[PDB]
Amino acid sequence: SMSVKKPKRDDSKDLALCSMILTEMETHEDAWPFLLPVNLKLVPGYKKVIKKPMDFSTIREKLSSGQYPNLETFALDVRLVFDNCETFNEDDSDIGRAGHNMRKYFEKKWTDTFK
Ligand SMILES: Nc1nc2ccc(Cl)cc2s1
Ligand SMILES: Nc1nc2ccc(Cl)cc2s1
Repeated sequence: SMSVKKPKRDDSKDLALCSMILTEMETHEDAWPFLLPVNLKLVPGYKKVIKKPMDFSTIREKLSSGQYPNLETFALDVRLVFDNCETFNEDDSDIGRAGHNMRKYFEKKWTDTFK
């Protein structure tokens, strides 16, 4: 509360560390369904069903332009990619499987780096 703070966690490296994690996502061989925005004109239903589209290149652009206030807002966008994927894709598809794999991959890098 006012004049009462927890000890200050060092957050000066967070921007750089998030960039590294994102680089490792981008270079994963199962990254291909998530590298660019889903084409809202060539995929029937996507625009209407998925209210908040997100993809790695958009995350990269937001990261590089100071649009994430903190660590956590970055992780929310990453998770949004895989939540969107689960909403639109059957678990038993290549894209469905890519999503589960990538989420797992992310959550480990996340835990190892910050938790
Ligand atoms: N991340 C992605 N989600 C979808 C959903 C449908 C189709 Cl056709 C492609 C893709 S790529
Ligand atoms: N950004 C991407 N959009 C699509 C849409 C359809 C298929 Cl099959 C793959 C991809 S990757």
